Amino acid sequence: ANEMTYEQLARELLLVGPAPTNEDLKLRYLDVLIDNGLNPPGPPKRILIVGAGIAGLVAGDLLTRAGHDVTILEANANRVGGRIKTFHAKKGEPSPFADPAQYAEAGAMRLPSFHPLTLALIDKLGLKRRLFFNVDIDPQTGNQDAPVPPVFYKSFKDGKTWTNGAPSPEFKEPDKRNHTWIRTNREQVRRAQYATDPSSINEGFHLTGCETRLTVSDMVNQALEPVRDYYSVKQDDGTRVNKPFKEWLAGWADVVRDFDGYSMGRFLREYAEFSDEAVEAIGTIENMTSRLHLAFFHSFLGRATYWEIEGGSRMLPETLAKDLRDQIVMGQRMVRLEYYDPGSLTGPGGPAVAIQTVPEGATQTWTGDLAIVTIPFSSLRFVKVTPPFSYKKRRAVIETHYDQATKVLLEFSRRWWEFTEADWKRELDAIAPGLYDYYQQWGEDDRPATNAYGGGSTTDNPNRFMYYPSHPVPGTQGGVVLAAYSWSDDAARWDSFDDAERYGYALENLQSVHGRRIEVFYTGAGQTQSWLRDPYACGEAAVYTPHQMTAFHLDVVRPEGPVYFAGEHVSLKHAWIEGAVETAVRAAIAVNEA
Amino acid sequence: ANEMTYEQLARELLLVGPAPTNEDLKLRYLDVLIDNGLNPPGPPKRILIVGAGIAGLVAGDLLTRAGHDVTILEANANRVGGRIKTFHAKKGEPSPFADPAQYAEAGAMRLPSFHPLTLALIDKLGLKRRLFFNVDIDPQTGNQDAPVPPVFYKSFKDGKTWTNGAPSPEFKEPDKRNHTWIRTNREQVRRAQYATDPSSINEGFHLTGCETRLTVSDMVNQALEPVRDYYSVKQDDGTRVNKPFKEWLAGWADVVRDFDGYSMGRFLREYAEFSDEAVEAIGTIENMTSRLHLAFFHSFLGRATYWEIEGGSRMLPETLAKDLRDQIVMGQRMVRLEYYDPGSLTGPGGPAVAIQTVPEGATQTWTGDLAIVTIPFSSLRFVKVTPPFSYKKRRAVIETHYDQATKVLLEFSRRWWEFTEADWKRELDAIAPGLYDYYQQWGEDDRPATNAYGGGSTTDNPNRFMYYPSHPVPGTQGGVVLAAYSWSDDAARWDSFDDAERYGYALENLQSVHGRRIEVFYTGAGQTQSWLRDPYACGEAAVYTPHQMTAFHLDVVRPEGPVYFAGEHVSLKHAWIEGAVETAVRAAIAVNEA
Amino acid sequence: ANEMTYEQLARELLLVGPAPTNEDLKLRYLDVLIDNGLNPPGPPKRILIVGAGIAGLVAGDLLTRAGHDVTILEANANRVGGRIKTFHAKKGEPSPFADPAQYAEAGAMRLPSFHPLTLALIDKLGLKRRLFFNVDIDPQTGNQDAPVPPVFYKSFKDGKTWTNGAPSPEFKEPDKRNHTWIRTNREQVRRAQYATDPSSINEGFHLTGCETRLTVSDMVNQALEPVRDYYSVKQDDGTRVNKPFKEWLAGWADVVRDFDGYSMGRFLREYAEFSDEAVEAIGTIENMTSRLHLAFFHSFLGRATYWEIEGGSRMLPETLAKDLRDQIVMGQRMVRLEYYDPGSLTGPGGPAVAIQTVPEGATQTWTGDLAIVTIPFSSLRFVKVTPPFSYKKRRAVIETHYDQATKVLLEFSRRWWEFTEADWKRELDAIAPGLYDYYQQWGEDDRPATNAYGGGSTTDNPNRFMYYPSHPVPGTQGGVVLAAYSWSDDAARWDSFDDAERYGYALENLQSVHGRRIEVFYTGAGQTQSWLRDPYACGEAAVYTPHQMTAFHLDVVRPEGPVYFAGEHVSLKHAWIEGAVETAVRAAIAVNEA
Ligand SMILES: Cc1cc2nc3c(=O)[nH]c(=O)nc-3n(C[C@H](O)[C@H](O)[C@H](O)COP(=O)(O)OP(=O)(O)OC[C@H]3O[C@@H](n4cnc5c(N)ncnc54)[C@H](O)[C@@H]3O)c2cc1C
Ligand SMILES: Cc1cc2nc3c(=O)[nH]c(=O)nc-3n(C[C@H](O)[C@H](O)[C@H](O)COP(=O)(O)OP(=O)(O)OC[C@H]3O[C@@H](n4cnc5c(N)ncnc54)[C@H](O)[C@@H]3O)c2cc1C
Ligand SMILES: Cc1cc2nc3c(=O)[nH]c(=O)nc-3n(C[C@H](O)[C@H](O)[C@H](O)COP(=O)(O)OP(=O)(O)OC[C@H]3O[C@@H](n4cnc5c(N)ncnc54)[C@H](O)[C@@H]3O)c2cc1C
Ligand SMILES: O=C(O)CCC(=O)C(=O)O
Ligand SMILES: O=C(O)CCC(=O)C(=O)O
Ligand SMILES: O=C(O)CCC(=O)C(=O)O
Ligand SMILES: [Zn+2]
Ligand SMILES: [Zn+2]
Ligand SMILES: [Zn+2]
Ligand SMILES: [Zn+2]
Ligand SMILES: [Zn+2]
Ligand SMILES: [Zn+2]
Repeated sequence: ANEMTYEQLARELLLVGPAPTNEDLKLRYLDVLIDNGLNPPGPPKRILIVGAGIAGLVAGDLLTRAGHDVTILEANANRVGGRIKTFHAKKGEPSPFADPAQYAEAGAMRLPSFHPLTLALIDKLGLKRRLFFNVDIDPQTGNQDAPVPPVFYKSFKDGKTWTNGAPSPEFKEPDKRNHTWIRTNREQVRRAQYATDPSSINEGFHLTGCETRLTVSDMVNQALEPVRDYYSVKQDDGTRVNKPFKEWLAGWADVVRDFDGYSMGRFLREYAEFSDEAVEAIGTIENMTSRLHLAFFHSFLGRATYWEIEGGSRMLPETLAKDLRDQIVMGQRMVRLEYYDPGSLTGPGGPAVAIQTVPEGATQTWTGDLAIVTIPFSSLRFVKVTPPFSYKKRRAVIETHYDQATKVLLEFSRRWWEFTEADWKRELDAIAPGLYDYYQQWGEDDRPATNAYGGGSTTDNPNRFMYYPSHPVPGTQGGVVLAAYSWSDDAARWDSFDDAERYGYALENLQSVHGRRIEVFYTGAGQTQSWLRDPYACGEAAVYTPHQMTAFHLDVVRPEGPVYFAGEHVSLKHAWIEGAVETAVRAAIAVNEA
Repeated sequence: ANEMTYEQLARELLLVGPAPTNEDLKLRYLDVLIDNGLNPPGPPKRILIVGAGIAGLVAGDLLTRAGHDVTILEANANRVGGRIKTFHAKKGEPSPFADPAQYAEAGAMRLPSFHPLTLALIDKLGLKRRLFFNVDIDPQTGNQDAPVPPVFYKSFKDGKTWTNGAPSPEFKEPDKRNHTWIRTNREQVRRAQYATDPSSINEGFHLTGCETRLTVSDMVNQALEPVRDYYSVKQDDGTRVNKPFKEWLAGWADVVRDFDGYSMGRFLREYAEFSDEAVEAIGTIENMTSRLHLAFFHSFLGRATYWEIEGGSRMLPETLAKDLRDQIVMGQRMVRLEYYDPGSLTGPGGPAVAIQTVPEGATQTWTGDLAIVTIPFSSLRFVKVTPPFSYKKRRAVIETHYDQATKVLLEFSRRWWEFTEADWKRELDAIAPGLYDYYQQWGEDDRPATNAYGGGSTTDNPNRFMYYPSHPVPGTQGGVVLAAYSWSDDAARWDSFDDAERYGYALENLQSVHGRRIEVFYTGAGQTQSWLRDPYACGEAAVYTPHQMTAFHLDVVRPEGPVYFAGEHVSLKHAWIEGAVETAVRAAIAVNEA
Repeated sequence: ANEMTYEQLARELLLVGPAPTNEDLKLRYLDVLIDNGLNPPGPPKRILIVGAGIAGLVAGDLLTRAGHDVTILEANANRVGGRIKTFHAKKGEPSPFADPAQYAEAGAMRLPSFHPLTLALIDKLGLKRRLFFNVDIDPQTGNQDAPVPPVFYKSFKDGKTWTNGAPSPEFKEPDKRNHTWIRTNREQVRRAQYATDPSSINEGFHLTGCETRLTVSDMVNQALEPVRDYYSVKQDDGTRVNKPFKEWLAGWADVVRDFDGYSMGRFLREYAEFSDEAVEAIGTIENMTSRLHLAFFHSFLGRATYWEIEGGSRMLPETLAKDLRDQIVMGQRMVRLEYYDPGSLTGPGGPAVAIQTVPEGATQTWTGDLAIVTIPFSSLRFVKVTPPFSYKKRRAVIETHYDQATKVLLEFSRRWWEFTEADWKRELDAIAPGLYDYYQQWGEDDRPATNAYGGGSTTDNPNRFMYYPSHPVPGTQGGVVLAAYSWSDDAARWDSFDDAERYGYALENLQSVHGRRIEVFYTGAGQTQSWLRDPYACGEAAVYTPHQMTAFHLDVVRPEGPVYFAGEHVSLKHAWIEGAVETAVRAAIAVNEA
């Protein structure tokens, strides 16, 4: 009965269908979203969708295009897209950065190539995608002028493959350079230096013995290898292939069983037997610190390739919205939801769903035959739901935590991160004679040139993670850095500062890593995003605690009479867009054939 | 080496001194704070204190009264006391509630009688204390007119006792009635009904088998009994006495060893082998839900007696502040801290400590010989500290989480919670003839009279916990309810609403439990406290995750050259005032005899 | 010595012969019963057979046809066939149901297609067989007009197969619909509804956690899968094939060893670790309740195909009896049995067997050379046996329990179970205008149309199991329902009621499931069978308790000097006819070649 549950969860995880068939639901979603859409088996239905983030838009588009009467209620008054949010200049208000060409991501910023549906959907919309440099690169290497590789998916069904165009064999990502920084414990090296000799940064973390000699990267990878062995095999090639479907699924089932009880921290301590100092170091270097006490699965799931969308992530939501001007109602917030499930405004023969919204944050009533709720559970918590959902669904709405996240963006007049030392001499002397020599004397609070292209630097200071844009905005001399990106307590302290203080601290921190002298190129333009203070999100992502997945995720996905659910949290890919998209499709399929 | 650490932690927990002596540090603190103060072994020193919450005030008072030159830097511009915060009318601004006599607690509200130092300190200041009714009472029982019992502490040193006055044998707390509500899963009973037959509320939680038959109270107690047996023994009397010092300390040491690896949730699931449904129920009814994933110790530690201070909790901080008008600098926020530890503004023979503050949130520099930092670690995180603290102290500042907490207070023109049904007829008909009959017809959204005195009601809805004042404010007809008190995700959603929406939702929720008809007595006055948005707190309390205590708490308490630390987080009584007070004294003792 | 016993028991279970050969005794029985009969190796013998149920008739026919002098003594005065009993109209007495064409089964009603010998024997007698709908079907699907599939058996001997005619490839059973009812805990759904969402009925059973999400069907199947794996393998096809003979037999041997110690209840609780609530639910839904405390094997053994015999089950016994008019003595009950086993009326050179009967329930003496006793052990218990049987045989007669079973049959003037709602309007308005509208208002004791064809409904009320006839009797408008079929305590209470009260309660119960309005079509004709009060049965079946099989079943089958044994109980297929038939043949083979 437990084994039965683990099997069911693994199917959820791996997108596998019921037993007499074992379908590749990745193929079904691709087909439907991309190739064919939906065909209604009978008359169009009235359908209501709450939330005009990516999940609500995707399902809205599919159900509209198949001929259904769709209404999309979005609490936000001026913005669709939810946790897809770009700071961009818009005609009629001042530009978010001094240079009005500049833009930057408030929310989602990178898309994995092991995430097909979202990449397929971007291509289908004829949006242009480029490589997101998660590690800093050599930009006089690779071939990015060649066409973007088509989406290429391989099924477990054997020989079944899905693509959306012809190969691009001459396309090639740039070499990773790893010239960016690790600054922990008042020590500082380049990622490449750490890789060749990790003791430098490890002694600062007070790792001793055989740990000192190992990178945090290798530690985490080795730790996970036995886990991986449950559903796959490292061949003599040194490569990894999934086992046969049965032993591959039972394996993932046995992963659920043996490891959902753990947090990442307890896994590293207890299973991989690492020192508290190693876990400390792993957390800081590998962005795990604040999620160590949360489910191992959250960290476990998520040289791979990442993608950004020319013009910012917003293009994906906004493009979809163009097809749905007629269906999208902005500035309406669901406060009540009533539905009729055989086994006041609803009933037999009357409408089966009734939603009531209020303006912004008047009292409209909306009715229909079926519903999709795509709003985060944080926000669902404060909606009055007339017949309660199932016990475990209600528990899921109560118990699912959302992590705080804040981003802090600083515009620079130049892309100082690229500069060689020589570049710094040129670029400072250009502002005033002697300015190089000045910053050279003055020095720092108790730095060599970064000379990096994309990627980011990692630190223990509150900024934590600093990302450089992967691609320059055509024709501009400057760029926007993600100066601070932090979670949990840090975020909350970032939030409670004044704009000036927050941008001051973010710059002091950037300066601690990069040099005082970066101050000269700051334009005084900064933007902040505080996902906790977002009324319609209250965080970045649904992050589960140990055993939560096991105890109620199968109830998260279930319909509730005529009410269906989609969104990032509905999937087992928490913190990603694919999950919201996979589940939008899934939802859309379901309400179509009801 | 592990056993050695567990022993040391248990001494920290139990306030036991080093081995060749094994002193009762509760006796030392009482003596010093209450009876004698401190005697400096040599010349007075310059001492700087950061934070004018309870810890900074207590140590400020002790060190000033012993003759030292103390300065207290408090970032807040108009308010001392920190997480001790009362909403009270103050001459010159409008009253926080329509009735200007009314007040209510934003922060700390109740003091345990198993917490001597703070109770002793309230008596020593000649502040008046009354019983805090954590469970609702029969108010025609007990004797509270008799003198307040003196603080009476018993040491483990054998026959050593501490009191601050003569006995009060005729003083007697009121009988617990338990007429207040449990409203979970759209079901509702009185605590007393649950106690006699818990199946009603338990089936709503889908507890089955032998759990259905048991109260959550009894489940938690039984669960903890074996743990308790490690350092104590349940005698045939049915009572519990601590074992002999050695087996009592080794026991607490073995508690640290065997259980710090757990969260409360994992303890209940894995150790006490409870169903996920029972843990669900336990969490909701026993206020554990949001802290299930945090350390078992946090929940484990904290028919016992509680105390409130006539005039509000603020009296304790504010009274202390009167003695320290000359030492307290308001509106100054530490941004930098520099110190000289043999083994710029500081050095040998120069001053040993230098702090720099900024106005509110100009750049003053403050120097001295020794320092106490009593600010929460959330706030310490963003202070520049010139020689870094020890590695594990820095890790503690980084890794110690603070929980979000929000309180929502609603003034009522009458104390409807007291009313019998008859009282409701009288009190509504008084507003307009027929008004009783009206609310009787109209009814509810799909309630009997509460008729309770003090205590609170517990629910699954976002309010979660609703507390009724224990004592009426003399001469007033109304009262302030704590309508909503919530943590984690709930708090963050509460926070992001508008005052009107927040007070609207809080009242709808109160009405779901108590009756629609309570609406009539609402005065439209409400106050909110959002401890996450407090720049100087960023939460209620330092709450540790599993193993954190084991890995770095011994480093939390250590001095850092001439820098000492006190405050709620410095102790192993997280979430209480005693801990901040015990550690203020401890700190004060230490800097005195340096 | 234990392993030796388990091996021997598995051979018994699987019909495998001794080691130097390992014959398929299914092939021997088919050959003998069906193709060839028996050839006596020497002169015909005098043979006496007790009991003219299926086992006594089968062996009587074989031994008569091979030329032996057979006498069959049947205690019953007017009826052969034993637990094969049909209520049918017979010229000269009133019809059992108002419509004299109607008939129904008192005893055995369905024959599995995994039971070859009995199906072969029905074909050989040129009796017509049709599908027994154990689950309700879609009757506008399948092909039953095609010839009945021939009996097709596959041996473990490899490539050895047995059939009794040419294939019928166009014959095809109807699709299962599952529109019949589950009514448990005052809740009611269609089997198909339970299958798609089992929580409805499961919450009524107070299953929680991961059980709530699973059907009782899937639970039982999964539970048994590891057991199955002992002697077979689930191939990647998702199908199941027996392992190689040696590992297949050792496997069944290891099944005997590891699981005969269990009851079904203790298996589900202890081995499959199910909640007492799940076992409750499993018992009620899957007809196991009253046999949970009996051997796991009983339940373990017994989408498969079932057969009924046109004209009722009686045809099989009665047809056989026609060939044996000369051998069958009716109305004689064995009271004494005397026999001469070298190592009064019997002795050396005298006759070797002597039986004494009494009329009905005069004192005839019957002699002969060999005997077969086919009477149930309940009845054998009260027979005086001159030289005692072996100790363990005597223990088997004492200790083998027979389960009480009662059937209650109610004739209806129409087959209301078939009806759509529309059909009900038509069929009630036909009795009197408004009658539909009447029952619609009046309603029920605190029901939708069944609209089902064959199968049955399952409930917790005393009826327990209600079966609808699979095929209409040609030319009739009505039908007989098996309204109540119950075991153990229920049966005994059914029994002690008056005909009118029993038929009243059975109808109230039917009405609780199906609708009050079914009352109109009741003809006031009902029949009861109480197998406990049957003097010649005293129950339905020999049902073993845990370990009984292990301790004495090898002694059950052994001859006792010239006395052989056959019948349902002699086999390891307790509760079936095949077992009585397999053992009749086995017996007949043995006495032939003595
Ligand atoms: C800082 C950050 C960075 C991220 N980076 C990445 C990344 O690099 N790669 C990646 O793959 N994913 C990333 N993600 C995750 C990704 O952005 C989300 O998982 C995804 O956008 C989920 O969309 P959704 O439709 O499920 O929900 P949302 O985007 O939350 O949409 C919900 C919508 O509901 C509306 N709404 C809420 N309540 C109501 C109400 N009561 N009535 C009406 N409307 C309401 C909201 O206004 C909103 O538009 C990131 C997320 C964050 C926060
Ligand atoms: C909602 C709530 C309810 C509670 N209820 C209870 C209860 O019922 N019983 C109980 O025993 N305990 C309770 N507590 C806990 C108790 O209130 C605290 O543990 C206690 O007040 C701790 O005081 P402290 O001196 O350690 O810190 P704080 O009270 O946090 O004082 C720190 C001070 O430092 C100042 N400061 C911060 N940063 C700077 C800076 N950079 N420069 C200068 N000054 C700075 C702040 O303004 C503040 O005045 C509760 C707490 C909360 C939040
Ligand atoms: C309610 C019910 C439903 C069943 N349904 C099915 C089914 O669907 N499918 C299936 O395969 N099996 C079914 N069975 C089982 C099947 O009916 C029996 O296992 C089978 O009929 C066994 O026959 P038998 O020859 O072993 O014994 P019996 O049928 O018991 O024959 C024994 C004979 O011995 C006679 N007798 C008894 N004592 C004496 C005496 N002292 N002297 C002389 N004669 C005596 C009796 O009168 C009787 O005729 C069912 C049984 C019952 C009770
Ligand atoms: O961009 C990042 O590094 C984090 C954003 C996120 O939530 C994710 O990548 O899954
Ligand atoms: O008043 C309460 O219930 C909670 C306040 C708190 O933090 C505590 O009691 O320790
Ligand atoms: O018909 C039934 O369901 C029960 C009869 C029986 O004893 C059997 O099927 O083995
Ligand atoms: Zn925009
Ligand atoms: Zn180019
Ligand atoms: Zn004040
Ligand atoms: Zn009085
Ligand atoms: Zn007959
Ligand atoms: Zn036909």
